[PDB]
Amino acid sequence: QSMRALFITSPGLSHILPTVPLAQALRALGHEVRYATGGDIRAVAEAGLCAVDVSPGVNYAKLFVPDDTGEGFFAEMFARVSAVAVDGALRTARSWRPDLVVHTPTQGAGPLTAAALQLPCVELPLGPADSEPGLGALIRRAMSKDYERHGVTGEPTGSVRLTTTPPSVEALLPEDRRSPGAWPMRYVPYNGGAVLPDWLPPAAGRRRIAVTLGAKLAPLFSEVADVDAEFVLTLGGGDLALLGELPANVRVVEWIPLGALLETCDAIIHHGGSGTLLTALAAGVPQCVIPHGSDTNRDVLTGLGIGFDAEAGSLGAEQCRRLLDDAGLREAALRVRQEMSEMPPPAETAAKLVALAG
Amino acid sequence: QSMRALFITSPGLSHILPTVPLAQALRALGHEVRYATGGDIRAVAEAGLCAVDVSPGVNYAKLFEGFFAEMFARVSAVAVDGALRTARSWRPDLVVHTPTQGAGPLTAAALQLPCVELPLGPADSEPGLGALIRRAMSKDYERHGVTGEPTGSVRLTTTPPSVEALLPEDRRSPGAWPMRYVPYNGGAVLPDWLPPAAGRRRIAVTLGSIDALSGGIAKLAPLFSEVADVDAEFVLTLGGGDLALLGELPANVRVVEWIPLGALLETCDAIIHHGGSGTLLTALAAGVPQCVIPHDTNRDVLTGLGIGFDAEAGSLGAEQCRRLLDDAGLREAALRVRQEMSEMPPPAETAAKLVALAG
Ligand SMILES: O=c1ccn([C@H]2C[C@H](O)[C@@H](COP(=O)(O)OP(=O)(O)O)O2)c(=O)[nH]1
Repeated sequence: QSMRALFITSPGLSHILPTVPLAQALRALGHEVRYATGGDIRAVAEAGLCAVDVSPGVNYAKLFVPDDTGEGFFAEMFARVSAVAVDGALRTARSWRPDLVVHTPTQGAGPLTAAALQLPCVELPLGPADSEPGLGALIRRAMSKDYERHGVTGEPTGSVRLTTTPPSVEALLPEDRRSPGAWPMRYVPYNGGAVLPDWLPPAAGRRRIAVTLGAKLAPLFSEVADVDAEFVLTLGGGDLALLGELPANVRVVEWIPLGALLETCDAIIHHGGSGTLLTALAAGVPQCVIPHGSDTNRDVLTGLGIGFDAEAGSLGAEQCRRLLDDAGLREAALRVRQEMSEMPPPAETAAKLVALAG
Repeated sequence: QSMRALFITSPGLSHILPTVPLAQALRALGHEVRYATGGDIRAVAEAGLCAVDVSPGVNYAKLFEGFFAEMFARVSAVAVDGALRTARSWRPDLVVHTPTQGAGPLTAAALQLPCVELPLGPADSEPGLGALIRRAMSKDYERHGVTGEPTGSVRLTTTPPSVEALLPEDRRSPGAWPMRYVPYNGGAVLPDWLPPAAGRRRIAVTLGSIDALSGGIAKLAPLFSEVADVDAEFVLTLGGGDLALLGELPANVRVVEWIPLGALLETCDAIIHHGGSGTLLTALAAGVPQCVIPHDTNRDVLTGLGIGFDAEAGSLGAEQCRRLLDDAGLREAALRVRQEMSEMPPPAETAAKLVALAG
């Protein structure tokens, strides 16, 4: 009576991580889970899960950009990237016999595999960034050769879309970038496990601001000496760092699960990554994004009034105090948090999927 | 709205692993989980969970009824300070502990929290053990001014009723909440050879984690001298043991350093093992006939339930292997216990109950 869920993800760490809670939910229900990916596959292993390398010793760097150095171009790209997974995905699917395929939006091997075995596919995006529906359709198109090679002429049984995006945030998305009929699922931050450091528990009545860029950068810390709060700057992983003199309130740390960190923080400064955004939203903590160029994530902050933009140069004490003191930001943040907590948790969503898969 | 579960485990890998599914279940339900332990703490990290090292400095080797109690109390003692520290700051609503880890009920009593006891199997239950260990840690309880009792004390069991029925009365555990045994042996990138070959049967051979060490492997030498004649693939998980200690082995014997057992057993038709609890339960869950090598109760379970047998390290050959593969009686009984286990509530269900308990 145990159902089987095959997780076919993009090779990127950031596409894998937000699938983990659901994978763990299914195990917790007594079902079985297996991943079929490449690249950042260790992450699966390191999440107490099992995975098959669909593309052993393949250089993904080259696939995303091969030459010397709109929609149609990126599709073409994702198709190339997905293409190298198709064979393995099918292999493991055929032997392991899943009842259900779970995929990430850009990972074309997923729906392919689903269609081949006449299984339902469950689409799990990393957030509201990759919520473009025509995306999967276009990628399917571009992988025509692969579909044909394996003699996949059918469509998947049923196709469910999940979203971990709360309604208020959803409401502030462009019309074609939103996703009605999608099953809501609570965003449970997963950033990896860890042995937590001693300094983590916060000091008495001492505020804390998390900073995470994910190389020289002294102009921010310069200004931040004036602000009455602890600053925890996180490095990002296998990252080495040379410390000159930093203000006494600035603490530099290698890598720490964000969720764990943000539980102790009163605000966050970051690059604007989806995982970080949602984790911060979940934490109910005002946000400042340091952008670059001229994306959605940033526009959400403004829209919801949970935060703001700040140019890398334009990053001083003024912004930091706004984060800490502007009651408006805090309130709005806690409001989205509450809203997120009202979304069904992965356990609940898992149970629904089981029922879906017969 | 989100509940907080503090997991205070024994330092031993084998005590940590069987707590993980429940820990993951709680996260799956949207709650929060944190471990407070020492020693084999990496395992918690490597399970996508977070942990605080309660005893950073400590050498556990040198730390290891009344006698064993005394021992566990000494071991647990070095965790008390950290456990309390992390508990006090993190503010759990619920303490989850393993039976031998006295820092657990201590912490629970200190904060006036309910404690939830999670054994590694039936060979770890031993009701009344905690009472002795509590006694022995009197000094610690007093030091931290813990005079109370825990709010409520739940016992979980992952042991199926049939197996339970075949246990001595005082080694039974009534009132314990059943929870399905979900094998957890660690994550992995699974090797290419794992999917089984065309109509080729497979037998798993294994000695556990802390048993194939110090020349444990050697005991498999006569077994391997005869398996060549048997119509089956043999997968041996050395897992620390010495390969040379067997030297030349037949072509139908495949060796690996480590593979998650559950993943393996899914592809196997039977198993040969040391008789370890985790291995036993994993095998049971797999619904696969079992052969144990004695080096206690468990070994009597196999016989009782008719899911397997004892083969003395010596008389261990093609004979036993074919019994495992062909004796319809073993297969059927194994699948029967598997079914029975699958009817036990899964950790998701148990986790939800615990939340409500910690209201
Ligand atoms: O290749 C391996 C080797 C070991 N294990 C794990 C599975 C099992 O859960 C544990 C052994 O269980 P145990 O008998 O309780 O461990 P011990 O007797 O070492 O305490 O080791 C694996 O999953 N794969």
